[PDB]
Amino acid sequence: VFALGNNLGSTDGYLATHSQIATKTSKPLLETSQTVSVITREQIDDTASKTVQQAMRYTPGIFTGQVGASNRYDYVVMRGFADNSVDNIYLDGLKAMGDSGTFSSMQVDPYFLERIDVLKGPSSVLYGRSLPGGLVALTSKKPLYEDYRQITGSIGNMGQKEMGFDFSGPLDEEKRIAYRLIGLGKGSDTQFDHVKEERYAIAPTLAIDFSDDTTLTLQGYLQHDPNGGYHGGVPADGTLSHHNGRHISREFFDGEPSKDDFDRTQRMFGYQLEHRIDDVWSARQNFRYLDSDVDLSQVYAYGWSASEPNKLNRYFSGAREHLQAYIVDNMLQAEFATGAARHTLLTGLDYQRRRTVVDWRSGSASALDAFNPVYGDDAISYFPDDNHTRRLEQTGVYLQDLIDIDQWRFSLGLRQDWVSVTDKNRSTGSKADDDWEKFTGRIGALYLFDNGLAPYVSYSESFNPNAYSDASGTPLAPTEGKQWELGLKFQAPGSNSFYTASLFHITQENVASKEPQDNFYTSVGEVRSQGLELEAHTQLSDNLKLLGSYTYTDITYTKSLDGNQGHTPNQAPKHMASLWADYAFDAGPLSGLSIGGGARYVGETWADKENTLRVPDYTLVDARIGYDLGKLGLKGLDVSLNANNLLDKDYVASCYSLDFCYFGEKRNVTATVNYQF
Ligand SMILES: CCCCCCCCOCCOCCOCCOCCO
Ligand SMILES: CCCCCCCCO[C@@H]1O[C@H](CO)[C@@H](O)[C@H](O)[C@H]1O
Ligand SMILES: CCCCCCCCO[C@@H]1O[C@H](CO)[C@@H](O)[C@H](O)[C@H]1O
Ligand SMILES: [N+]
Ligand SMILES: [N+]
Ligand code: NA
Repeated sequence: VFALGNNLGSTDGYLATHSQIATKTSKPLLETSQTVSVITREQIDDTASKTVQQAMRYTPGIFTGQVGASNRYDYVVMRGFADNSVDNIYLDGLKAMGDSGTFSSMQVDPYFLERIDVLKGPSSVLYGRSLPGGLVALTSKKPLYEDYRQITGSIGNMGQKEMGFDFSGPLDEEKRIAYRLIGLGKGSDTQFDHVKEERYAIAPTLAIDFSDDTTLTLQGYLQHDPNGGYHGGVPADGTLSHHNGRHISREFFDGEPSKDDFDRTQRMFGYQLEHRIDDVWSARQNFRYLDSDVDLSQVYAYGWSASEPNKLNRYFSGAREHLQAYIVDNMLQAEFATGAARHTLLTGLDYQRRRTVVDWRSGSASALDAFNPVYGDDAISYFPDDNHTRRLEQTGVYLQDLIDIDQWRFSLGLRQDWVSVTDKNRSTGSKADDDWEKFTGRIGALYLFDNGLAPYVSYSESFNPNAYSDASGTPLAPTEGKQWELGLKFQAPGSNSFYTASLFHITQENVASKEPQDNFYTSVGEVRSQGLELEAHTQLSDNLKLLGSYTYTDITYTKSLDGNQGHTPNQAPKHMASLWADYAFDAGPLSGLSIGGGARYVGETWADKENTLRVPDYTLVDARIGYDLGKLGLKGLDVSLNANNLLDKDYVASCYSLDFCYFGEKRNVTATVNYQF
């Protein structure tokens, strides 16, 4: 049992029944007055999703192409909110604790995950600092109480290789103590020349039941990325149009080898303490400590040469970053009735503390020819170094009541945050400080008809520290999100099908804004995003599965001083849609055989804020083939073949600006062997 901080429920194929992402306590999706999606392990495997970001490509209201084919960082753009998207990720109920002002953003490998939950819209009432589009919660694999061993091996195009193991089971005869150990070695060249991706990782977990009332789970996670793939972009000039010839830049071009490093080491440890005091009272403590090192050397293009026509100007970023982060969450929950109302009453206290020590380097590099490049001119003319020590502290006190009365399901939430942010410039000695407090609230109401139909309304709020400063150096007031949401959910009792529609209106306040010829940013900007998301999980035939999604997003700068008032942010398609299907045969000569595939539509988008050039829309096809060799007398050994972007479309996924456009991933072919015993 133990609802507190756990999803529970069941999962079948691609469909989960319950989640805790919106409640911090197990609640059926059908009875939750928020838009929640769950991506199961199976879905992650079936679509051959290599990253958390790619796992999200069949979920509505999420755009997955912020830096195109890059896999260095997880960019999950929700309801159109691309800024600070890298900070959307929670792991096991706790913020990842990276610093989106630095290069020190963490990445969790999907191999270690049981599920991915997605919460749309402002959600600070239970989490604190966060973005107005929503948040993502990763649930790691946990120790199983029966023996489970799996070895996995994979090989594909682009020099893709991966090997992993996954071992779990009990350690005593009474099954009160259990362990899990997951390992991973993997690598890939990219579609990009002179680029490499490489990762090694291990995660030990240990669960100990003390009594019927207490479980303690201890977790470690150690990950080393000696190479971080590609994190570059090139001008719209030679990608969305020709440049100086029919010359268009290849989907394979680079910056400078011999000065191309990205080394990221992540060391996490934590525990989850679950104690039931009563059938009424339960308590939980989630704790995670993170220590990471990032080392970066990157020469990159910035515009065309004014001198040499088919050459790009290049610049250099270098970084040595050490991040230390503590997060704890303390929860107390009472479940009780007051006459005809059932209350699930949660009070909590959470604490985040982060310290980032950064040494930044910058300079100018040699110009490079975009078509037919000559490498080896790696001399840099360095600019003044920039060294900082960044600190962030957040203390939150929150209270929630989930009230069930008759068919009504109500949600009431209140939270108070104290945030302290420091920036010491170690090059100049100057120190910026800022302390403030924010209240946030949420009210939700849902009606559960006994046919499985649930309409609902929700009001929700968020805040996030402002990335920009008055430029007098103090940070600006934190941004604020406010959402009204109307939704409809449907599950047919008994059916493994689930349908939802979500209508949303989000306002983001205090966004930084300035006149183009102004020095000082000011916090008077405003962004509004409204739209509709439709999502369907359909089961038929006992062996045909289906996923469908449609998204409409109207996001606008409703208030700006920069001359882009009324405009639509770049990287925000008005329309997206997807569909996936998987057919298995369980009887006949084709037994143990699986076939699946799907398609993904991303509407046209703006290349630039100033809305002067469009990035073409695109439709991509994914396919898979699998076979359980168990049917041939090889028990627990099965084989998969995957292909994403099957038609191998060469396209620009998105652009950060007219100077930085990103190529989508080329065809990815993958073949995997899994062995249980
Ligand atoms: C009933 C009061 C509160 C509940 C509000 C939820 C209503 C959500 O509306 C969904 C209506 O859209 C259904 C679309 O079905 C066909 C697809 O067409 C959509 C293309 O624009
Ligand atoms: C679907 C119902 C929409 C109601 C129309 C909005 C009326 C004013 O909206 C108000 O906004 C305030 C701050 O954003 C909140 O504190 C209030 O709860 C809300 O009533
Ligand atoms: C998507 C269905 C919900 C209807 C949206 C209600 C209208 C927007 O909501 C209201 O808008 C006002 C002006 O933007 C704000 O001042 C209020 O805080 C906000 O509650
Ligand atoms: N930076
Ligand atoms: N620069
Ligand atoms: Na756009």
